[PDB]
Amino acid sequence: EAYWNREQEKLNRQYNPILSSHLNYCEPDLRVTSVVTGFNNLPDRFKDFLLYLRCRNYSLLIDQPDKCAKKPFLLLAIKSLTPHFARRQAIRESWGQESQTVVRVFLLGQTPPEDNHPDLSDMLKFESEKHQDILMWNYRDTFFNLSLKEVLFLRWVSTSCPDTEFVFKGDDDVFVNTHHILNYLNSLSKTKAKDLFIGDVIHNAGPHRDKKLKYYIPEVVYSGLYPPYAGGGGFLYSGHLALRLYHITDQVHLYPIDDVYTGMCLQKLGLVPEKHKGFRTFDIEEKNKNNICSYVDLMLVHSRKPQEMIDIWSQLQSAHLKC
Amino acid sequence: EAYWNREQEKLNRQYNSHLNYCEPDLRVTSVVTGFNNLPDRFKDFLLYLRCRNYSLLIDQPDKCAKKPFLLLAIKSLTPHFARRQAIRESWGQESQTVVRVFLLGQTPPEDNHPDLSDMLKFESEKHQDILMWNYRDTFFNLSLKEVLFLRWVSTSCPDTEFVFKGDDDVFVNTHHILNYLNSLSKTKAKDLFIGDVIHNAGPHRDKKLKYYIPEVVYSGLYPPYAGGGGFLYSGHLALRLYHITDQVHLYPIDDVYTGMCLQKLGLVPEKHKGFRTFDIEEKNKNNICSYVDLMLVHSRKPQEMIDIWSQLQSAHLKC
Ligand SMILES: *[C@@H]1O[C@H](CO)[C@@H](O[C@@H]2O[C@H](CO)[C@@H](O)[C@H](O)[C@H]2NC(C)=O)[C@H](O)[C@H]1NC(C)=O
Ligand SMILES: *[C@@H]1O[C@H](CO)[C@@H](O[C@@H]2O[C@H](CO)[C@@H](O)[C@H](O)[C@H]2NC(C)=O)[C@H](O)[C@H]1NC(C)=O
Ligand SMILES: *[C@@H]1O[C@H](CO)[C@@H](O[C@@H]2O[C@H](CO)[C@@H](O)[C@H](O)[C@H]2NC(C)=O)[C@H](O)[C@H]1NC(C)=O
Ligand SMILES: *[C@@H]1O[C@H](CO)[C@@H](O[C@@H]2O[C@H](CO)[C@@H](O)[C@H](O)[C@H]2NC(C)=O)[C@H](O)[C@H]1NC(C)=O
Ligand SMILES: C[C@H](NC(=O)c1ccc2[nH]c(=O)n([C@H](C)C(C)(C)C)c2c1)c1ccc(Br)cn1
Ligand SMILES: C[C@H](NC(=O)c1ccc2[nH]c(=O)n([C@H](C)C(C)(C)C)c2c1)c1ccc(Br)cn1
Repeated sequence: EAYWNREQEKLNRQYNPILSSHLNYCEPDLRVTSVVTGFNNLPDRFKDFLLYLRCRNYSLLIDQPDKCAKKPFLLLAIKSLTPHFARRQAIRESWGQESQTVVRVFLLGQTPPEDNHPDLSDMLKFESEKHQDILMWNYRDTFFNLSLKEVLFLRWVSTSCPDTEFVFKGDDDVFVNTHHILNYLNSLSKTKAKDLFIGDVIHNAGPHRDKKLKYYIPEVVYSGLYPPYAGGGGFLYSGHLALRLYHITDQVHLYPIDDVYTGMCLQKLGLVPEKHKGFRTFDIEEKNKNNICSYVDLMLVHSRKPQEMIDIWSQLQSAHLKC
Repeated sequence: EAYWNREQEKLNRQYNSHLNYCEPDLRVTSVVTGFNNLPDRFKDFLLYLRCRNYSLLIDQPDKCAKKPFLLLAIKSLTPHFARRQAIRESWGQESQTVVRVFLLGQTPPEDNHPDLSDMLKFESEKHQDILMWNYRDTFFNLSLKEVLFLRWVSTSCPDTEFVFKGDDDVFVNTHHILNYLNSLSKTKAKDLFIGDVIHNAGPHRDKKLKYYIPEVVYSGLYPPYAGGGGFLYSGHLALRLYHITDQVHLYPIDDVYTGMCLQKLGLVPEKHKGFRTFDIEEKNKNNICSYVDLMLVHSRKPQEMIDIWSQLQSAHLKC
């Protein structure tokens, strides 16, 4: 009934013999206009999504292929948009500092002028030259194309960083305690460090049908419920699981919600994402965030301004005293 | 009883070193009842109220060589590269001459801001429209941004017929601006000050509101003042405005401060139809022709500014 479910099951047939072009088809799949009931009255983001669902062979316009010239213990992969210079620089100065080696990339798509974005291209290459932590692909960086950002990143991992022990993918408006990250990565059996995937996992969740919510998905697009999935701003996982994640992506259609898509891929691998206390997608204790020790035990809080990130990191450096 | 009113009436005595006294006025900790429980922005504002002699770190003094018809002065903060660029590309295009300045203070590292200095340098060189002074660009220091701007107008752009000062997140129909500037009797082009004037307004006493002003600090009601992200006025009135700044104590709300200067010159700000401080026809903003007659709309994102300007360019053929 729902278009995505019907297309995914068609994909399931060709990958699963016991049930007996979606990857590089980059002209509009016009059949959607006649097969999706109500196509021309959907929001534009749904139209472009359905029209170009079967295109994912996009290329890197800016790469740092040497970012992993030393087997990293932690790859920091931060989603960002072109104009977010303040968010990126505060991460660079605070928790996203490179260092058990820690390495940092920012994952960007394109904000092109035909879509009326301001031309910030020359300041980005200037930023890319100085800091050399910018990965940009040649696809339109939009809300419903974030599954592309995830698949293209996992491809980059498998091509240019397959060694990294662990990976963190997150937003550029979240504070993460990377010191307490490296400490969690070591209360870690060499067994659990194999299939690691933790975040704020949401279960039994379903698509929102309110036309005016941001995570709205109409019934002509998706039916049923969502798999378990770690949402809310960032998750942590092992590199071994990242390589397996990339190779399964070909067997799952892109979904407009990037975190739901990552859960759909994990479930296809036979995995359940592990919830964790320290993933505070909904901020910290009753507006009492001005004590630094509440940040010493968590892994990330959402959300923080650039100024806030630097100040928290600055105070965290002395928190081994005051606590 | 209110600290600002008492100090201003004291100022309303000398005119019948309140501008360069840049050490912490400790007397406010004794006279302001409840000083040490006020929010930090009030403590800082009251401590340094009599300090306003700040200097330009970045200037474009050759900006006004050619007698400009309209000076576009846009308040901005250091991290707002996208907002400024979209303005450059759209309604803030230079061109009856139009010139552009962005007005910035400092977002220094001591206050935990990211270091964006080298990119602001890179940006200033390539676009030469950044005016930066050496004061902390904070909310309650915005009256400082205005006074320092008028000082720059006096020192470096005294010729310009008219000036527009506004926020970096408003859309401004510049073509329709230059059209109000024609239905202008050469009398009105002298004392012009138009905007979304608000009368009978008063301080908000709610401690959690953003324009909250406690009783210990200000009592009474505000003068008429143009608010809401932009106003338009003549250069002749700009130079008279700067000269009177020396005779009004800075106020934590910049728009209110400009009205207090207006009233002391015996002027009432001229409310105008086209200053859409609270947007347009609830949600039917999807028609370019609602933008043909207005002067500005608050608020719009960088993408929305470029896209409206782009459609406006052919709105003479379609509305
Ligand atoms: C992804 O793969 C498709 C298919 O290989 C590419 O589409 C080609 O586009 C060129 C450009 O005009 C056409 O001449 C070819 O006919 C297309 N390919 C085929 C096999 O028909 C596409 O360019 C690739 N990359 C992207 C970013 O879409
Ligand atoms: C996801 O990104 C792709 C690539 O940037 C978008 O596809 C382009 O869409 C435009 C129309 O907006 C077409 O004219 C181009 O031919 C498409 N390019 C390719 C390579 O397919 C797509 O629209 C984006 N999807 C969403 C939902 O934003
Ligand atoms: C405003 O002007 C006063 C007076 O010129 C400045 O005060 C001087 O500051 C320097 C630098 O710290 C001192 O060495 C002098 O002794 C000060 N003189 C007096 C009379 O106090 C003040 O610094 C200026 N403010 C700003 C922001 O530039
Ligand atoms: C307005 O800007 C001035 C200048 O940046 C601020 O004054 C400084 O405040 C710091 C912190 O208290 C002092 O250490 C400096 O000595 C002050 N400098 C001068 C020249 O006075 C002032 O705090 C700002 N006001 C507000 C309300 O933010
Ligand atoms: C205006 C808003 N845009 C996004 O949400 C968006 C778009 C592209 C992005 N590329 C990317 O990396 N991110 C990350 C999440 C962050 C952390 C960098 C922000 C992106 C977010 C929106 C769009 C549609 C709807 Br409906 C409702 N709101
Ligand atoms: C976080 C927020 N900051 C501001 O509102 C602010 C500060 C300095 C500014 N310098 C300047 O030009 N602007 C223009 C208006 C714009 C158009 C650039 C935004 C400034 C705004 C805030 C909210 C509530 C409280 Br209480 C205190 N602060």
